Amino acid sequence: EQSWIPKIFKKKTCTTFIVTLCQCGRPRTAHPAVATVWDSDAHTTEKPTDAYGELDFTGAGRKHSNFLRLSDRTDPAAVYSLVTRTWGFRAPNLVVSVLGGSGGPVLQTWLQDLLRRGLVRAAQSTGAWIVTGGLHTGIGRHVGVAVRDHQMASKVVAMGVAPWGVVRNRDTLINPKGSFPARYRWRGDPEDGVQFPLDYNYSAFFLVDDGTHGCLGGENRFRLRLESYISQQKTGVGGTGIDIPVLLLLIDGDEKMLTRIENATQAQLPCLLVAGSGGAADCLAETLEDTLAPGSGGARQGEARDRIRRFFPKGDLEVLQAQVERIMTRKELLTVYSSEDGSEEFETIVLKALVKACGSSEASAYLDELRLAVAWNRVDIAQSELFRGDIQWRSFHLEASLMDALLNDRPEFVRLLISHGLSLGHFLTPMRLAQLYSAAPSNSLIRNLLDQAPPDVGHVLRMLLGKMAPWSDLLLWALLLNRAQMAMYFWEMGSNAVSSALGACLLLRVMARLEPDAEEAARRKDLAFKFEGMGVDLFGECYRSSEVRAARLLLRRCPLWGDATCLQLAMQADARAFFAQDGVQSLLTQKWWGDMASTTPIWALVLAFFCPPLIYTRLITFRRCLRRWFHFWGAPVTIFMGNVVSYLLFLLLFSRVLLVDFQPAPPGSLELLLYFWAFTLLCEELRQGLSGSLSQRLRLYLADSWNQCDLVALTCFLLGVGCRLTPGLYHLGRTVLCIDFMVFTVRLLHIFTVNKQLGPKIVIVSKMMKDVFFFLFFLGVWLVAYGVATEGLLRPRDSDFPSILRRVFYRPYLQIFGQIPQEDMDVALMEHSNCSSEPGFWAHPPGAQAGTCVSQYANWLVVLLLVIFLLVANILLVNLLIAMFSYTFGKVQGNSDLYWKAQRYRLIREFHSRPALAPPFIVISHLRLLKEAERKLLTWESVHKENFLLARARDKRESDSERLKRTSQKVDLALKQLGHIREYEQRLKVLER
Ligand SMILES: [Ca+2]
Ligand SMILES: [Ca+2]
Repeated sequence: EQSWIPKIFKKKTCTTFIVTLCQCGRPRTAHPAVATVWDSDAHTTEKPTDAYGELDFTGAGRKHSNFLRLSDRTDPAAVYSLVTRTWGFRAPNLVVSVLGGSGGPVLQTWLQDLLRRGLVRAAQSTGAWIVTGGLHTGIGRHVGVAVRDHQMASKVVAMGVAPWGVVRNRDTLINPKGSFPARYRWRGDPEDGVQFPLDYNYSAFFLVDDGTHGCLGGENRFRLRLESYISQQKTGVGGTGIDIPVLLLLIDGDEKMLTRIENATQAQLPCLLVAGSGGAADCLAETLEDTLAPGSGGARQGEARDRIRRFFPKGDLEVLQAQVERIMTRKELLTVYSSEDGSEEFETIVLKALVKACGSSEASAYLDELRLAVAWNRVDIAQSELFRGDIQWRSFHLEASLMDALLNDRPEFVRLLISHGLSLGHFLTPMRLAQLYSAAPSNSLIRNLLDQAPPDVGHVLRMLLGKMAPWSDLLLWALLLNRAQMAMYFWEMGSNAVSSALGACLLLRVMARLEPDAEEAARRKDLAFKFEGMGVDLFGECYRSSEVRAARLLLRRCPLWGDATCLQLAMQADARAFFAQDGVQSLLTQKWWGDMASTTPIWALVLAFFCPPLIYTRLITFRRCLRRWFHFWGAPVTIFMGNVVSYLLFLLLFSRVLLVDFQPAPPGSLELLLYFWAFTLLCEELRQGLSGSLSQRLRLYLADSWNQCDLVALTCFLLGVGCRLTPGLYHLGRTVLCIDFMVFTVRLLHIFTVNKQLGPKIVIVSKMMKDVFFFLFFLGVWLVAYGVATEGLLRPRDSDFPSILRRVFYRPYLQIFGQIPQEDMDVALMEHSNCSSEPGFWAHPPGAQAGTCVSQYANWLVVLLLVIFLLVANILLVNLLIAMFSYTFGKVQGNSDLYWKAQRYRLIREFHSRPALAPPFIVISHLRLLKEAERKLLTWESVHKENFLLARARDKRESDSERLKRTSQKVDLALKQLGHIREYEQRLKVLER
């Protein structure tokens, strides 16, 4: 699989001998028989490489480390092609060449923290490369341990170049046919100062061969050539890609490092220097700090720095000064990274260095910098540098960046790119949308839905909602992928803003209910709440602007979201806060009163209902006569009042029949009328269920508690009729009909839900069930204990299971409500008599169900138990229940009010489609049963949304915190200008004298 590797690469040997010890490092005794000044290329022999393979470090590791030995005189193009194609390494978006000596086995804690936190994280984020020394020493060791720490805390392709000869255990790497299995003794016990082990954190190794036993600086030429070639290469895909930025990071160093950085600046490579690193690196930082310092008093400052910031050797020599001057001749390329007391953030510094290194008006040269800015989450640097207006951009130049920002969840970046005159409509294509949807994160819920379902999002939406403009598509994609800021921005640019917000809330809630992550669902619910709040604010502003237009058209309309009104969307989403606002409540009241004025008094309505001619007077404010009659009798409130009156009459008839007319004889006229009335009620309930996708509407109808109560009442009535008509089940029928009448009477509580001050009371009463159950359980346990103890102590002689159960449960239960049979428990209140032959003394209670006679061995204990039971039950439990009720009532007032306001719409919709006749007469009604304006309204809504967003932005900018930020920036700019003025004044004073 590596046949061409020995052919396209070469290895260098010592060949000639140039002295007992050569400059080549190989002794004359072990020297080729072919044996002034040694020459790297003239005194060497080229041979095929015999050290390539994949290293597998013993112990922990990835079992994959491509190692290659190549001669110094090799074109970097072949090496780069080998890495990109044969080894499968992806084209890097960035190459960072960390350089320096870093004398000392350990480095500063702040420096190591900066390395690990900035460089490795940035490389992981952008998929960069880190090219360092391929040895376990100094900066190579530091970057290796930083990469290891980052890896174990989560990959990063951190390569390494090392000279051939300074590598320990080079004997095990030789296999001409391939070293794919390779064991390396990196943990070797012997230690030496000339050969170093290879780090186990590097993905690849390039062993530069120069025909020496091992030295330093022999890989510098190949390193620089590789960096320069990579700097002039595209990110794969041939010429369709963009250039690969290359940056050099220098930490400490020596004269060799100074020559390296000078050559790199000559080769037009951006460089980055860290302040505080040490010698040979802080010298450049101090020189940049001086900047255009005057020669007078600064000419000797160079020698001063060379003597204080560098070692005494070569400090007096001016060759170092010449190198410094050559470096400063091209100071534009390189920059200095201020420590800033451990900033641990240098992505902005890298972006600034890269943007200042190019210096070209063409936008093609800044594509790599824009991609790096998009990969990171900093937008101020990109806007200030790339989008300063000097660079002329284009839609096709920004399309790839927009795609990358969308895929990588960069909301500020997509906002900025769209803001810069980008045609979104022409940008979006079906293939791009398919890519966006395929960019789902791993095995997410949306990914599962896509797999179950060419995006084919219509099927997913139909299966989620029920199935009963690029901005909309982008909003749907963001909601499906759960991107909060993306969804917010897309909604801000939408057309049907209120409907979009309500549908977004519905979709987020229904997907959170379906999401098994148990943590992403919380974020979905939070985003749904945010969208609901935005919709509430927007609709409130629209209603305050024009009540009629908003209330009429904006809600009662069918958009393209689901072909359902906004009220229906809110009801499905259970957006209680949407119904809580005053505009929605006013619209609901207007619909509830129909064609009648919402200010019509209740007594006037009752008088009109009981006096039909009264509707043709000034009492009620709204052919003409028939129209008025149908308007009055079709209003939902009148339907509700008629239904209430009919239900009261039905209950009265039921009570009359059950109490008087219910006889074992065949049913009379009134009983038949009651049967017909119940049949009509059943027909009405069936109509409600069937017309409330048969299964979906049926289960929606069954979801209401009142509908369940009606169904169970009708079932009980049917069972009662069946038992009554049975020849031998009259009593059972009567009993079950009594229970059914109780259920029908309990059904009457639905009336109070209409009243504004009573519905929340009903909701709170419904919520009191937890406290009720707790009290019931505690009371049941205490009753069981006390009853069993008292029954055991008394020892009544009845000993009958029904009587035992009575004396254990029923009597102590009645003792709670003041029914205390003292004469049945206290022996002192009952006469003594002989009843049983059992030993002891017995007394005869006067009660009928208290037993024939009870024991009187320890009756003071019975009295004490009675006292304790009375205390506990009648005081402690009752007061605890009262306290719990008070606490619950105080706690859930607002939630109950919101729930009532939400269900008010459901009630109004239920009574909007009910037949206009009463249930007794509903049989005949059942038998009879069986553009420019839209665009103007949307423009008005969009204008109001824009005004709301502008007002919110103005409020945010006018806040105290933002004002403090702005004044701090102003003070900083003033200080900078004052420093410039001080320098100018000093220069002018120097020149004048
Ligand atoms: Ca560039
Ligand atoms: Ca019903």
